[PDB]
Amino acid sequence: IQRYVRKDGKCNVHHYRYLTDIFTTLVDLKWRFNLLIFVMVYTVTWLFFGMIWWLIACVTNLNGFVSAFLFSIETETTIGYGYRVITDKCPEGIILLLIQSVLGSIVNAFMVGCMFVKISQPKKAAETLVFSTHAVISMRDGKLCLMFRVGDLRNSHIVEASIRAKLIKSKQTSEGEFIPLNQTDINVGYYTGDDRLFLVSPLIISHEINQQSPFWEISKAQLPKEELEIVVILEGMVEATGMTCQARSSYITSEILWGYRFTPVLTLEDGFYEVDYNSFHETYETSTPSLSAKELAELANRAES
Amino acid sequence: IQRYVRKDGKCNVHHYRYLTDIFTTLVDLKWRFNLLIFVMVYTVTWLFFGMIWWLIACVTNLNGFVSAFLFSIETETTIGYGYRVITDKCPEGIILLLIQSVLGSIVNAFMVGCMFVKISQPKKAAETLVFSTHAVISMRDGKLCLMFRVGDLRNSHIVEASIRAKLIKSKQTSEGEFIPLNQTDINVGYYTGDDRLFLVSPLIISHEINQQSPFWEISKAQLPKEELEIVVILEGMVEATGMTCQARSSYITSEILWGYRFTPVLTLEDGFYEVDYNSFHETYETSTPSLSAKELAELANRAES
Amino acid sequence: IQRYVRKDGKCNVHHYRYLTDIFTTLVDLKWRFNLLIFVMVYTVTWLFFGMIWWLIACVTNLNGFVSAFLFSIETETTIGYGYRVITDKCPEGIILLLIQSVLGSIVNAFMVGCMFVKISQPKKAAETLVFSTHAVISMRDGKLCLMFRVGDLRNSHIVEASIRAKLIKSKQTSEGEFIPLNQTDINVGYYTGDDRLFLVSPLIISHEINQQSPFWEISKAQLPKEELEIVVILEGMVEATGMTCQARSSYITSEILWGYRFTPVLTLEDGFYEVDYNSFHETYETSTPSLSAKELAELANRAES
Amino acid sequence: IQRYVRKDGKCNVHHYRYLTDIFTTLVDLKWRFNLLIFVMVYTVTWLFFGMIWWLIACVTNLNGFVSAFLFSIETETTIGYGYRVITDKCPEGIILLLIQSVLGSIVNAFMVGCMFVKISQPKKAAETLVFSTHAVISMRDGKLCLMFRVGDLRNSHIVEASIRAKLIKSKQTSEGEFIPLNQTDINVGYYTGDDRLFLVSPLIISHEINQQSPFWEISKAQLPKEELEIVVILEGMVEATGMTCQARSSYITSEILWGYRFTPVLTLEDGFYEVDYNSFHETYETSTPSLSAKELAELANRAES
Ligand SMILES: [K+]
Ligand SMILES: [K+]
Ligand SMILES: [K+]
Ligand SMILES: [K+]
Ligand SMILES: [K+]
Ligand SMILES: [K+]
Ligand SMILES: [K+]
Ligand SMILES: [K+]
Repeated sequence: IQRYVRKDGKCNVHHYRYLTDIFTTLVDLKWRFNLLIFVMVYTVTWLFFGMIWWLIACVTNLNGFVSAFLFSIETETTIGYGYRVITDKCPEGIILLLIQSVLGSIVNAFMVGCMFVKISQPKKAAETLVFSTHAVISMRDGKLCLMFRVGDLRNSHIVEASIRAKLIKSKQTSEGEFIPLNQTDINVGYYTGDDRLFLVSPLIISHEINQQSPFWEISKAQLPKEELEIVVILEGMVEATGMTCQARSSYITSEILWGYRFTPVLTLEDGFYEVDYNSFHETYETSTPSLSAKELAELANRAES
Repeated sequence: IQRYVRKDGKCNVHHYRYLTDIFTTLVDLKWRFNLLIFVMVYTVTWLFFGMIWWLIACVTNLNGFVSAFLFSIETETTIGYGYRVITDKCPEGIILLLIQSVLGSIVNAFMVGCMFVKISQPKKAAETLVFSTHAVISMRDGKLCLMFRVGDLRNSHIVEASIRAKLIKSKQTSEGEFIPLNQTDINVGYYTGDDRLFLVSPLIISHEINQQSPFWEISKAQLPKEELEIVVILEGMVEATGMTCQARSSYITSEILWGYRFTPVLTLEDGFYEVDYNSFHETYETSTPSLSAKELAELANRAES
Repeated sequence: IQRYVRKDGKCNVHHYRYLTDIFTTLVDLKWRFNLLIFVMVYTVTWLFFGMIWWLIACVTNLNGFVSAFLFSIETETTIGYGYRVITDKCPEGIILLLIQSVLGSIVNAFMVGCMFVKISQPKKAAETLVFSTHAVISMRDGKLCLMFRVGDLRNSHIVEASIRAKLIKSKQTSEGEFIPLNQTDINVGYYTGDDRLFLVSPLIISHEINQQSPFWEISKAQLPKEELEIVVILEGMVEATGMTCQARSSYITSEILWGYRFTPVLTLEDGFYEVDYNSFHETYETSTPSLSAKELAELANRAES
Repeated sequence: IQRYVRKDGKCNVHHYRYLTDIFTTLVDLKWRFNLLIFVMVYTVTWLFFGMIWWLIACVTNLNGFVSAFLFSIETETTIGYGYRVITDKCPEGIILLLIQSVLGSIVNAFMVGCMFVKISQPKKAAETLVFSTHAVISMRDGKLCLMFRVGDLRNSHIVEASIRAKLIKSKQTSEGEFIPLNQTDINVGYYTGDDRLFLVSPLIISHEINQQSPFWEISKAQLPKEELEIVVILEGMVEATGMTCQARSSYITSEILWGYRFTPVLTLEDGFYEVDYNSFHETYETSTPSLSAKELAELANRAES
C-alpha cells in the first residue's frame, strides 16, 4: 500500500460544502483563474449598473447600449471623462451614482484584500525549507538514534523554527480494534525544549531511541519488514514578515537507512563558515550494531564489571 | 438544567460597554447591515461637506441644494466631471477641498480595512471542522478510554491543529463553597505532545481514564446519574492563510455512549486511500466492562499470578 | 513605596532612540494628532510638487501660486478637472506627473496601512477584559488558595484565553546581592494546562499555596507586614478577529483579603444561565485558619490517627 | 575561528532559488530600490498599454508616441483629463480600457500590500530590545549562575516577552562523529515558566548551573580555554500592534565574566521608580568561588555536620 504523505508535504487521502470559506477557495487558485474571476466580477457590475442607467434612460451624450457602459465604467473607476456627465433633471440618476460608488468601493476592497493574502501567503516562503531525503539510524554517545536533516535554503530568513514528527503505523488493540493510521508523536526535543530550532546552518534533528520510542524493539533485520511512515513537520517564522509557515515531508520504512550518518555540510573558509549545500542529502555508513535499542540496553546493563 | 455549550460552539450564558471596540461590533454584523452602515457613512459626509460648499456659496455651474451634492461627491470620490469645477476667487473653497480629500481617504481606509477582516475572518474557515456527534467510553489496550472523533471536511486546508477539552461539572468544596460550573482540563495529549494533531484523515481523540481523570470512578451504571458536560476545543491554522481559528462542541452526559466504538472511516481504493465521511458520526458497540476505571485497575492489580 | 503596576495595567516606571519604529509611534497617537499628521503630510507633498510645476513654468490655465496647487492636488488625488490639463510642449512636465502619481500612491499606502492597524489594534478589544478588584486567600478542599476573578464583559468574543501571574518582591541573596523587583511565576495552571481558560462565565483563577508557592510561610498575621505585589496577565484571542490581546492588573499586599471568598455571579433564570455582573468584584468572609500554609500542612501531617 | 552570531543578531554563515518568495525579497530591500522597482513597474505597464492604444490607432486628440502615454497613464490612474477621451467607433478600444483598469487595480494592490508589510515589519520594533554586552558567572543563594541582562529601551511597548538561549559548541561523539556547531538549549525558565518575561524594567535572566547545565564542570580556570558561544533569543509582542518580533545576541567565551555581578539600574525618585539605563551594561566583581559548579556541590554535600 502506497504512502500517506508525499516528500513534498501533500497528503494522499481524498475527502460543495467548502463554500463556507469562498475566500480561501479564491486564494488557493492559480493567478490565471484569479484574474479571470476579477475580470468577470468587474464586467458583471458594469453590465448591471449600465443596464440601470439605460433603465434610467441626468444623461449626457448617450446613444445605444455601448454608450452606457463607458459611463458606468468611468463612474465606478471614477474616471468620468466629461463627455458623459450628469444633469439634475431626474431624482433617480443622482442617487444611483452614490449606491454605485459606494458599492464600487466594496468590490475593490474584496480585491485588494484578496490580493494581499495571495502575495503574502507564506506557502511560497516555506518552499525554501528542506528535509534530508532520507533518515538514518545509528549510534551517538552510546545511544541509538533516528536522525534527519533540516534546513532553509535562504540565509536571510526564518532562523527561529520548531520541529515535530509523528509516526504513522497500523495498530490492533488487544480488544481487536483496528487503527489503520494510528499516529504517535516522536520525541525530537519537546521535553527539553530542543525542538525549538535555531537554523544557523542545516541541523541534524535527532530522536534518541529509548524505552518510550516506537522504535525501541526494531532491529536492523526487523526494519525492512516494518510498515511504518514518519511524517515530519516544521513550523517557523519569516524574519522579514511576522507570519508563520508550515513545511512537511515523510520518511517511509525504505528511506530509513540503518547504520549511516549525515555528511557534514559546514566547513571553514578563509576565516569564515560556508555551508556546502551539495552535501545536504548526503549520508555515509559506519560500523553500527545490528541489534534493536532494547537489546543494546540489556547487553549494556549486564556489562557493569 | 440545560447545556452550557451548544454542539455548534455557541454558549448558553447571557451577560453599551462594548463600545470600546466598535470595529469588532462592525465585523460581527451580517452584510445587509454592514453595507447599510457604509451607505449611510458616505451620505452623511457628502451631506456635511456639500452643506459647507453651500456655506461657501470658486464655484462653477451650481444652483439649488442638489447641485452641491454631485460636486461634493465627485470631489470626494475624486470624479470631478468638469461641469462643476473650481475657481480661485475665494480662499475658503480652495482649502476645504484639501481637508475633504484628506478626510475622504480616511473614510475609505476605515472601509477597506473594515472589509478585509470581514472577508478574512476565519469563523468561516473553521466551519468545515467537525466533531463526532457523540463520545464513547470503551477499552483500548487494557485501559478504559473516553473518545471523540475530530476532522476537517476540506482536504486542502488546516492539517496542523491542536485539541483540548474541559470538563464542566458542579462542585462543592469540603468547606462547603459551591462552584456551579467548575471546570477541569481533560488530558488528551498535553504531556506527551499528542494533542498536536495532524489531520490527514479524521482522528479519534482519546482520553485514557486513569487515576487523574475526572472519570476515574464513574461506572457504566453511574454515568447516567452524573451531571457533567465536556467542552471540546480545536484550534488549528489554515494552510493557505497564516491566521488561526477556533472550533468547539460539547458532549453532555447523555451523548457519552458506554461500551461503543467509532466506525472506521478510512478504506483502501484502487491503490489509494479514501475517507468515507458517511461513517463519520457512526459508532457501534463491543463487549466492554461495566465497571469504573478505578475498580478495573484494582481487579487487575490483584491478578498478578 | 508606591506600586509597580496600576490596576489598569500601565507600569509606574520611567525609561529620540524610539525613532527606530516611527510607525509604532504613529499608531499610539490620539486621533486628533494622527489626522493632523496626515493633513500636514498631504499639504507638504502638494506644496513640494506644486513648486515643481511652477519651476516647470505643458500647462493650461495657470496664473500665480494658488493655481499650481489646485492642479498638483487634482493630479495627485487624480481629480484633474479639465480646466487645468497637460500639453506636450515640454519633456519635463510629462515625466513629473508619473513620479508624482507613483509617489502619491506611496503616501496613500502609508496612510491606509496606517489606519488599518489603528482601527484594528486590539488594545480596544481587551478593554472589556476584567480582573476582580481584590484577591482572596482561603481554604478549598483542604488546601489554602490565593484566588482572583477573571472575566470578559462581552458575550460575543474572546472565550479562549490564558492566564499567568508573577509575584514582584524585593530580595537579598545570601551573598548579599539586592534585587529590588525580583519576580517569580505564580502557579495558576501551567503544569496541568489549567491556565488555558475557557471564558464561558467569569472564572475564579486559583493558586494553591503549596511548598513551592512564594506564599507558603505567610500567615494571616504576616501578610500585612509583607511588601509584595502580584501582577496578573491575561492573553486571549478575539473570536471575530484572529489577533491576540493582553490585559493586566495588579494586586498589592493590602488588596489581598485573608479569609474571604468570591460571591457567585452565575444564577439560573427561567431555564437559563445569567451572569449577574454586579456581584463580580464582591467577596465575603468565611471561617478560615489564620495559620500559614506551611504550618497547616504540618499540623495536618501530624494528625494521621 | 570567529563567531557564529554577531552581537546584533546576524549570523556569520553563508549559503536564484529564493525566487520562490519574491515578495519577501521585495520587503527586505532598502527604500531607494523599492521605490525604483515601483517607478519601473508603473512605467512598463504604461509603456505596454500605451503601445496597445497606438496599435489601436475611439481616440481623441492623439498625435505621435508621447500622446498615447498621457492617456494610458490618465486612464490607469483614472485621471482622464477630458482632452483625450473615448469614442465608440471601434470595438477594440472600448474593451482594452476594462482589462487595463482591472489590471491597473492589480498592480496597485501588489503595491499597497507591499507597502503595508514594509512599514509594519517589526524588525524596526525589535531594534529597541537590548541585551547586556556581557554575561556573568557568580553565586546566588548558594547556586552558581550564568546571567545576562535583558531590556527594551521604550516604555510604551512590548512588556510581555519570552527568553531562550542555545549553547553552540563543537562535539565529538564516542563513535567519533564530529559536530562542528552542536547546539543545546540552556535552561532559563522553561520548566517553571520563568522564561515568560514581564519587562517592567530590564531583567537579569539567570541560568542556574546545575548537573544538567553544559556549564557544570567549567571552573574559572577552565573557562578561558573553552571554545563556546551562547546565542540568546528574545521573542516578544508589540503592545500597540499584535505582531511578534525576534531579537538576538551572542556571548562568546571571552564575554563571560567570572565572578562579576550586574549593576542595579533601578532606583527610587521623589516617590517613583526610574531606570538609569546608563548602568545597563555595567557589571562589577564580588568574591566568588573559583571552582566549577560540580566541585562546589561536592564540597557542599560533604559538609553536613
Ligand atoms: K512539556
Ligand atoms: K474630467
Ligand atoms: K507540558
Ligand atoms: K509545562
Ligand atoms: K479618479
Ligand atoms: K477623475
Ligand atoms: K476626471
Ligand atoms: K515544559
